[PDB]
Formats: sequence, C-alpha cells, structure tokens
Amino acid sequence: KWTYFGPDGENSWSKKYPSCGGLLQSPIDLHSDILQYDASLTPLEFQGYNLSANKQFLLTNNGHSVKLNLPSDMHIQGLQSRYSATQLHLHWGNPNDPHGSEHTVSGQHFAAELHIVHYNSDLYPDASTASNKSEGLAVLAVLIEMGSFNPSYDKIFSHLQHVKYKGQEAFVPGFNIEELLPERTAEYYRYRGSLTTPPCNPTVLWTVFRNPVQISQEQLLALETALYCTHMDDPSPREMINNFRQVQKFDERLVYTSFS
Amino acid sequence: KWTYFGPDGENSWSKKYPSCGGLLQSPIDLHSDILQYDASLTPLEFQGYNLSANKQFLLTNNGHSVKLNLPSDMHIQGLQSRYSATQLHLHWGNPNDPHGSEHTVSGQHFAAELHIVHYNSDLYPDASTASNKSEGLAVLAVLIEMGSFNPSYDKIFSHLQHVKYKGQEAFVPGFNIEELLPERTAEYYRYRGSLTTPPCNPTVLWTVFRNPVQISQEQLLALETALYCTHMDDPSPREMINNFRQVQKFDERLVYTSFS
Ligand SMILES: COc1c(F)c(S(N)(=O)=O)c(F)c(NC2CCCCCCC2)c1S(=O)(=O)CCCO
Ligand SMILES: COc1c(F)c(S(N)(=O)=O)c(F)c(NC2CCCCCCC2)c1S(=O)(=O)CCCO
Ligand SMILES: [Zn+2]
Ligand SMILES: [Zn+2]
Repeated sequence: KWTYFGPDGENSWSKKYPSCGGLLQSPIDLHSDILQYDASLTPLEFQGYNLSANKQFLLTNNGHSVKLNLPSDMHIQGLQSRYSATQLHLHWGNPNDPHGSEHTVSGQHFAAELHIVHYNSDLYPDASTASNKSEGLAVLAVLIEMGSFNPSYDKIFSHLQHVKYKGQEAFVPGFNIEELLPERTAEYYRYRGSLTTPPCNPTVLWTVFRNPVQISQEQLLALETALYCTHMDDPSPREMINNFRQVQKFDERLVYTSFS
Repeated sequence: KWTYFGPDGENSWSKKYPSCGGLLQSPIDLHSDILQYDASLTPLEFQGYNLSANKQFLLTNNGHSVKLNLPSDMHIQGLQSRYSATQLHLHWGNPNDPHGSEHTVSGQHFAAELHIVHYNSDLYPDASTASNKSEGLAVLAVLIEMGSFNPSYDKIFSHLQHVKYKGQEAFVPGFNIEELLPERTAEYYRYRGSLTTPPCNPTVLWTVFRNPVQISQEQLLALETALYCTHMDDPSPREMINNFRQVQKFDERLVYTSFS
C-alpha cells in the first residue's frame, strides 16, 4: 500500500501513516550547519556479529527492500541500553542514477546504504513491541560507494537471484556481519530520528558511520537489477529501484559527531 | 492550512491538495546524471521587463512568501507560446542554516531563490485559469548566493519592513526586472515540473538559470528576519523562514541544458 514511485509514493505516505508527516523524520542531509561535536559519545562495540556458519538466516524480498533476519544474540554495546539485532536491509538508486543512499553528506548521495536494525532489548521483548515505543530502535547506517569488489557484501548479493519477487525467501548461512562495517567505526554522526519507511515511527536512534565502504561497479549494478517490488503473478511488474526516501527538513535541531 | 513546518508541512500537503502527491513535482536536484545538452534551447527574450518608474507595483506578504504583482505586458518570447508575467516571489532559509533555495545544484543549496511566474496568455485569459491547464505556466528561477550587495534586489528588499505581517501591502516603483537576472541568461536548465506550493499543479515549464546572483549578508539577513507568516496582532508570532520545498524524486526523466 506504499511505494517510492508514483501515486502511492512518499508524498502520500502521510495519508495512511500519519507519523510520516510528523516529528523527528529521517533521513537527513548531514551538513556543517546542523552538526555539533559531542566529546561524550563513545565507540560502539559489536558483539555476536560473527554469526555461526552452521546456522542459517532468512533473506526476504518484502516488496520494498531485501532484508536479512538477524538473531537477538547479536547486540551493540555503547548506548544507554543494550540493543539487540533484528534485521539488516539496503537502499539503492538505479543504473542511470546510481546514487541511492538515504542520508547525504554535505548534499551528496552515496551509491547505496546498508541499515542494521536493532531494538532495545532491556526495555522490550521483541522488535515489533519496541518499534513504536520510546527509545525502541537503533539503526546503524553504512554508506556505500563504488570502488573495489567487496567479498563480504557478496555474501548477501550472491543470493539475490533466489528472492527476485515480493514474498520470496531464501536462507543464507551465518557470516561475520562486522565485515560489512567501515574503517574507524568510532567516527560517526548520531541523531534522533525515525523509520525511513511507513509507519515512520519517531523511535530510531541513528548512527551513521563517517567513512563509507566500497563495492565494485559490477556489484552495484547487480543489486540495482536483481529485484522486483511485485509478486510473481502481478500483471504490472515493477523493478526494485530508487528505494530510498528523500531527505527531510531538519530545523532547530542537531546531529552530534564523535569526531571534531 | 499549509505550512513548511510541523503537522501541516510538506509531507502532509497531499492530504489537502491531490496534485502535491502526483506526477511532475518540483523542485529537483540538478546533477550530472540527469542532464542532457539540447542545442535547440535558444535564449529567451525578456519583453516589457523595464517597468515604468512612474508606476507603482503591489508587494504583498501572503503568509507564505513576499510577492510582487507584475503586469501582463511583461512577457517571455522564445517558447512555443507567449507567456505573460503575473508575479514574482522568493524562497529562503534561516540565519542558523542560510541555505534555502528550492532547486539544488549537485546537491548544494544556494542561499535563496527568486521565481518570476508567467502564464500562457496565448492559450488562457489569465493566470488562475491557466494554472491547472496544459502548458499553463512558465517560471523563471534565479539562484541567489550570499556575497556582494545587490542594488537591484534592494529595490524590493528596501520595502520589507512595511510588509512584515500577513496581508500587509506596500508599493514598489517600477524598475527593470531584467536587473534581477544573472549573467549569461542564455545558459539555463529546462524541465517540465510543477508549482512548488499547493496546489502543486504539474503545469510549469521551469527555466533555472545556470549562474547565481549575489546579495549581501545584510540583505540575506533582512529577507530571513523581516517577515512573519501571521497577522500583525497574533500574540504568538510565526516567523517566515525555511519557505522552500525539499527536492522531489526525478526518475526516468531528464533536465535539458543550453550549455555542455
Ligand atoms: C526496508 O524497510 C525498512 C526500513 F527502511 C527501515 S529503516 N530504514 O531502518 O528505518 C526499518 F527499520 C525496517 N524495519 C524495522 C524493524 C524493526 C521493528 C519492526 C517494524 C519494522 C521496522 C524496514 S522493513 O524492511 O522491516 C519494512 C517495514 C515496513 O513497515
Ligand atoms: C509563494 O507561493 C507561490 C509559489 F511558490 C509559486 S512557484 N514556486 O513558482 O511554483 C507560485 F507560482 C505562486 N503563484 C502562482 C500564480 C499563478 C497561478 C495561480 C495559482 C498560484 C500559482 C505562489 S503564490 O505566492 O501565488 C501562493 C500560491 C498559493 O497557492
Ligand atoms: Zn533502511
Ligand atoms: Zn516559488
């Protein structure tokens, strides 16, 4: 009931999902005028990110992105509460305009963006319960640019042809999710925002790493061309492209940086 | 019942104005991937722009912008139809983030933007009738950067302290509107889009000049701090700031340029 293109696109989300027209919306443009160094921000620690290769994790095309389910055994230290993983997914552009990150830096998109979603497991029993609650979610965002082939991202991309259409699912063996993170994870942007998709709940603590990772031109094109938003039996297929939200207004508020 | 900030802000405009969630929406980011040089794009001619110093033209705070009424003897020649002037107005940011142009260039906002609104006088009798019809409108856009004082823009700005509140009106003596335009008007971006405010009609032929103009720090600050969205006797004033729409998705479509 929502898309990124056409009559049900992002300008209309607020009709059935009021929080999409509400407070604390994400994503945003990270730029000098709204940044402040905060010396009390501390480095995150990534625990249980090395998932067992003898276990398996479901990859799903949900019609909006490709998601990988993650175990609650995976968690972040360094926030006020323990946040445990629930899923990761990506956002990207299209072959003719391969600049589909959600966040921008100084007005610039990156090629794509990876989000690793966690929920506050000290307060809430599961992500669904946390999702619309105070302090419920924390998302790690990795900005992606074109460059060297990235074997670690290929551990996701090499399975995409098995989830081409909405609803399709495939298992992926465990691998080390930390390999998907950039250099100097200590350096990041942090702000209070929202889910970037309906329902747009204003319940996400965002951490956007300063430094991008690289994937090759061939990997980017593979991601942009692999998937469809529609079911196999849909008479009007739609390619999964440009599945990122435009940046939001961000006035009389601040993003905090862990680097001066 | 629409604003740029809060529950009646731009993500909610579609609830009130159907075209705001429709096709062909403006403004957009002007960037390499969606540009295409078109040698058929020849210089516009600005006719009747030298308004008589012996006449007065109405400046109005309409609660959303400051507009100057323009006579229908001003017109643009060079497009398929003649388009005659109806008004000009501005968009800007705020002192803490003085980057409130509507259009962006390679992801960068300029300080402000001037729009000179015209209607298709060959097809339609007046601007209101044209506004929701095929090829109804044509808007000229000038990007404004902060730098040197601009005597020509000060012919408008010098009256801002007499139109501080909604509904208030002042007279501006005629002057040569062409003085508001930048260097090398032959260089421009052209695309089909929409009004950037409700009702968001997709009926505008946009011409964005390549080169910005400059206004001083003091001029920009006056524009950002002189005006209120509310009436003179509200005990709860609302400043007129950040009156620009975020850039829209622009996919499977091109902006044509008169420069390479
Ligand atoms: C790709 O869509 C996103 C998404 F973009 C984001 S973002 N960018 O991190 O805010 C998400 F967080 C989620 N997942 C969250 C999971 C934890 C709470 C349970 C509710 C869903 C939110 C998802 S989703 O694939 O699950 C689809 C949700 C439709 O409501
Ligand atoms: C500042 O608001 C704008 C505006 F932003 C733009 S834009 N950026 O060029 O699309 C406008 F064109 C207009 N005027 C057009 C006048 C000709 C048609 C009649 C309907 C209004 C469109 C106006 S307005 O001040 O008149 C307020 C319109 C409220 O609906
Ligand atoms: Zn996401
Ligand atoms: Zn305008």
